[PDB]
Amino acid sequence: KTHVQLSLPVLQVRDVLVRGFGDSVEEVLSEARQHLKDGTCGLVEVEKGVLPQLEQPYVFIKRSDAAPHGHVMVELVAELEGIQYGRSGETLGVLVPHVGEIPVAYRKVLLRK
Repeated sequence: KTHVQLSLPVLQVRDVLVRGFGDSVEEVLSEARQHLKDGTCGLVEVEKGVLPQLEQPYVFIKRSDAAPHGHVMVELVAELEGIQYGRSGETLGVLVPHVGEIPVAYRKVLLRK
């Protein structure tokens, strides 16, 4: 399927133990996609002071369309030193590995895979 319904655990930035997916744009997009498939991916909502607490390259989920079954359609965009790889809509948040942190909420998304 080109899209997969996911419910992403929303983590507080200060709880996150593994603060990024790797060391290149291509690796972080790869790892993000693998963790999303494996149900081991969390979401941090981006506010003032969040991104400097996480590791670049960043992987964002961005709204790809204006929401089947409650699930917002999203796609992945990476960012490294202020350059983005991808073009999409509004940021829903930044993806990070999930290693058992307690979430504050869930974000229903339909991921273009």
